[PDB]
Amino acid sequence: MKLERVTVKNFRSHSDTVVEFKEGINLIIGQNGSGKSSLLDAILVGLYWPLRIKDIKKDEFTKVGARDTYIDLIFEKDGTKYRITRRFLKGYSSGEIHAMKRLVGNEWKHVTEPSSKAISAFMEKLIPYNIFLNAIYIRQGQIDAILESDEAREKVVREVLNLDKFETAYKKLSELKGGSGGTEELIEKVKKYKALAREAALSKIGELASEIFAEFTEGKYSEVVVRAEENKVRLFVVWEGKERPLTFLSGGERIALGLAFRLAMSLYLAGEISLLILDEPTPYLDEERRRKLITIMERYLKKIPQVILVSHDEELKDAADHVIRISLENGSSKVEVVS
Amino acid sequence: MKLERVTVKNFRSHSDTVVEFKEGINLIIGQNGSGKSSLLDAILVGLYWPLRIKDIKKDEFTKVGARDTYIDLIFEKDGTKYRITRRFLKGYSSGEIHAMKRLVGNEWKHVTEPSSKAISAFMEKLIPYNIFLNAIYIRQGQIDAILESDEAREKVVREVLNTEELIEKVKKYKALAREAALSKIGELASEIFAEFTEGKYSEVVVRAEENKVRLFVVWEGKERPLTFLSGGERIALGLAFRLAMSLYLAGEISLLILDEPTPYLDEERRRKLITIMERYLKKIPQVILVSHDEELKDAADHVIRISLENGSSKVEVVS
Ligand SMILES: Nc1ncnc2c1ncn2[C@@H]1O[C@H](COP(=O)(O)OP(=O)(O)NP(=O)(O)O)[C@@H](O)[C@H]1O
Ligand SMILES: Nc1ncnc2c1ncn2[C@@H]1O[C@H](COP(=O)(O)OP(=O)(O)NP(=O)(O)O)[C@@H](O)[C@H]1O
Ligand SMILES: [Mg+2]
Ligand SMILES: [Mg+2]
Repeated sequence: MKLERVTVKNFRSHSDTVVEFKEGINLIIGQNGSGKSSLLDAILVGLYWPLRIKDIKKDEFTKVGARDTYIDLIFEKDGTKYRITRRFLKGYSSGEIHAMKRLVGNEWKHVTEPSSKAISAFMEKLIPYNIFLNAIYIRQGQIDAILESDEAREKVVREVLNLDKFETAYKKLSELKGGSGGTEELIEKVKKYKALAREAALSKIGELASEIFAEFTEGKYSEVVVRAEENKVRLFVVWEGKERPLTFLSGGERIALGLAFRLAMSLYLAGEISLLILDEPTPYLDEERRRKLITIMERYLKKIPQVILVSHDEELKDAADHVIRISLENGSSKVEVVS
Repeated sequence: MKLERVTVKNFRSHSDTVVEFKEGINLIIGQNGSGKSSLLDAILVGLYWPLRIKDIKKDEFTKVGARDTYIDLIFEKDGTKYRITRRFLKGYSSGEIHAMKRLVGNEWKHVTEPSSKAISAFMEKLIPYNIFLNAIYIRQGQIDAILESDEAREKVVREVLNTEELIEKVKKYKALAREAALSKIGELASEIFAEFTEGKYSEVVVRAEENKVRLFVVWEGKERPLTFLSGGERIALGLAFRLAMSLYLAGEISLLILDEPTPYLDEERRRKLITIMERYLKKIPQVILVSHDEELKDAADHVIRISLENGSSKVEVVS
């Protein structure tokens, strides 16, 4: 998956903004209240409306003084370039218009009926909503969300592992029944092989998270243990040779672990999904940890085909591949392409 | 309320720590993983055990390698000096000792039966737990908690604030006292938030409605909902409202403990925080501030440094 162009009119601080995204680390740099998250949430609205997210509401997100909100997103997936267009009318949801098209040669052509329902169904088939919200787009303040519960984590992990190319093949063979030694034996074989493949994926996620978290904490925590048990995915950190629960960590260490785990999932998915969007990675991190973040950008974020990073921290500029500066001018966001 | 001395043995990273708190801004500076929040949570445990907070578990907070945890707190309230002492023994219960005493004449005297239940009951009457957690000690990550719920805000405020036709006039004075209290908090919050945001938001509106306390920010002359704010702005508003509440109660409570005020703040807002420490935090008789941000040392009255050496917190008194 690759975002190419985002056009936004009258969404929060954005009156008329166009952003071209590219390969590599795209950094959006801006002060508090400049329009960074507004841009990222417009992308989320563009892709997945209707949302049932409490802090995102149409009546609220229309720019003050305007009546009409417009979002136009162009992205690539599996070789096909897609375009989704949405228009919202403030306080009057009957002028609301939605469209999703694909690029056929030189022409944009409808890929489904121009309706929220049809577009939603199509998008869900392209990239499941739960995968996007919990493994691709990490909203401001949600870095440690995947640490807080054996509910959201188990679900996203299971759904992430479900993206494996052989998953549907496994499930099918599991359905046949001849009551024969051949059928039973084969289904048992498939079930075992699938379980081992998952365990390997989870081990690989644990390996990556361990390497990143050890780098982050200068070896203070020697491993991040990721263990599937029944309907749970357990997470531990190893300190002085033994597994400890996540409450062992400090507030800053928790952010560091969240980043480690997010990155590890994105790296495991670098081929299948290939996109990470991260909004303000520095909260609670001390000076040393922010420095390590730059190192981890160089060594890990560079290994994900497309990354969109948003921050107020100027020191991250040097580690990005493309820099866009956003600022608030006359009550409207202004976007400047630096790199 | 004033904190005087906290003594901690084998609590998280603390093998053996003593900290003396004083009047004014007490800043504890330390890196990630050094022992700052551990110290503050030990104070919470010391005062209000048993707690039913998910991330604070007796079986977990005993320092690794050790068996016995000890917390000893000295504090003043309403002119009386109190000492609470707790000893925990991991895995077991009946071996534990809890005591609370007051300075009568020369020596410490039990205020109640030396038991968790009796002490809990006494502490609740002296300083209700809900007031301590919601208005006095703001835990790491909780700065904006008070921004979340009209009804939750209502409860905190409610607790922190408190012939045949004579019943009609009773409700009148009550709603008037309430509205005046809210107006003052609003005024204080507005002043602080406006300074914090360089006048981007001209006012913070704190409005009484039945069962609720509504919160709005004024932008370009109109009230907007809290969702209008950016992430960093929300932190600044949380700080403004917390400070406003502490300032309103400076004569009754007089203590504020804040853990890591700088998350999500940009460089400009972090510099502004220092100005706000100088102008407002210093109006609160005792403040305990802990942070990894060295820049904050500027406006502190007393500075303590904490660092982790060979697996244990070490406290250094700088000033
Ligand atoms: N409906 C609206 N109309 C006009 N402006 C709005 C509207 N809603 C929100 N805003 C403003 O949009 C600004 C930017 O919000 P946001 O994009 O979340 O900030 P940010 O760049 O992500 N900064 P931060 O997270 O604090 O570092 C806010 O400061 C609001 O003042
Ligand atoms: N039972 C324990 N025994 C020994 N060490 C522990 C124990 N529990 C937690 N720790 C350690 O205590 C350290 C300090 O935690 P904490 O006091 O929360 O950090 P902090 O100083 O507040 N830093 P931060 O919030 O990240 O800026 C942690 O980093 C853990 O390694
Ligand atoms: Mg933001
Ligand atoms: Mg802390």
